[PDB]
Amino acid sequence: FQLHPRLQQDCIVLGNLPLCKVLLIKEDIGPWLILVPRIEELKEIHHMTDEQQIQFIKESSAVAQLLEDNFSPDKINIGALGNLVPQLHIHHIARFTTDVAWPGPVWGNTTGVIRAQSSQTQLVDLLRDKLSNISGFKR
Amino acid sequence: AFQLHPRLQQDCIVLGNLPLCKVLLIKEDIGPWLILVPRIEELKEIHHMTDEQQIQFIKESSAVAQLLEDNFSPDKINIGALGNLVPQLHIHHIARFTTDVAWPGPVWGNTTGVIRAQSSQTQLVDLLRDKLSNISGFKRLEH
Ligand code: NA
Ligand code: NA
Ligand code: NA
Ligand code: NA
Ligand code: NA
Ligand code: NA
Ligand code: NA
Ligand code: NA
Ligand code: NA
Ligand code: NA
Ligand code: NA
Ligand code: NA
Ligand code: NA
Ligand code: NA
Ligand code: NA
Ligand code: NA
Ligand code: NA
Ligand code: NA
Ligand code: NA
Repeated sequence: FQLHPRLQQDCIVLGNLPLCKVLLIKEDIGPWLILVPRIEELKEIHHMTDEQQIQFIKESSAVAQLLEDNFSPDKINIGALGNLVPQLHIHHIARFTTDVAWPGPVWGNTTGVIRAQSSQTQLVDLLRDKLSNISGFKR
Repeated sequence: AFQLHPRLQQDCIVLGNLPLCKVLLIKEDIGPWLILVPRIEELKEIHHMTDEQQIQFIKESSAVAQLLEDNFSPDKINIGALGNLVPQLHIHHIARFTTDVAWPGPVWGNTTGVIRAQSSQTQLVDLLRDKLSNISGFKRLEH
């Protein structure tokens, strides 16, 4: 397995859960996290075996609860699109009635602004700490 | 107990019930765009369901996604649980094509709003109910 170049360029790799690599989108919105099952040439969720899907949803829900516990979002959005980047990746985004894309989807509706260095470092450290409380996480 | 949210009822045609999720067809002329709605109250997010319910959900989601792949051969399938305006947990399953009006961006908020042709709607609904019936536990609803 190898993380797709586009996901690597757009994110900070927070660490690895048993199945999915966990990424943080660098854009100043969210937090916007992405789970990437470490399985080669994967296009659709249903292409994973039923058992891989089970581990995926467990990790997905653990990360979603993490977003709920730390950022008290008005709503959480989860999505698997992959129209351009072929490598299966699932977005997990904290949404607010005040964000630039509300109430529509974040995809294709952001300002493109990047999170400040000090802010990025602080968020990454907190996220890694909270992810470490999830079984199997490795930074 | 559980009751389909009025907005989803208005925007869709109920195809039937899988053991956990009600299966709906968005009336808009794009997709096919289906929506799965776990028939359990108090749900706004997937992680709100119990572990057992989540497992049943992902199995139903994949069975429906496989149905979309096998019957419409889309260029890509998109799945999403958004619900910024409709609190009731519902998961979008959409067949995407390089030629659809929203490609390569998301469908949400990027359609023309036009509803599928009447004759086309009846044909698609009937086809979907028949194909969904091949999935374990699916019970068609024609009301
Ligand atoms: Na946000
Ligand atoms: Na982010
Ligand atoms: Na498993
Ligand atoms: Na989840
Ligand atoms: Na995706
Ligand atoms: Na993807
Ligand atoms: Na993947
Ligand atoms: Na979104
Ligand atoms: Na489409
Ligand atoms: Na549709
Ligand atoms: Na969730
Ligand atoms: Na699926
Ligand atoms: Na939704
Ligand atoms: Na929605
Ligand atoms: Na929802
Ligand atoms: Na629901
Ligand atoms: Na094309
Ligand atoms: Na979409
Ligand atoms: Na349209």
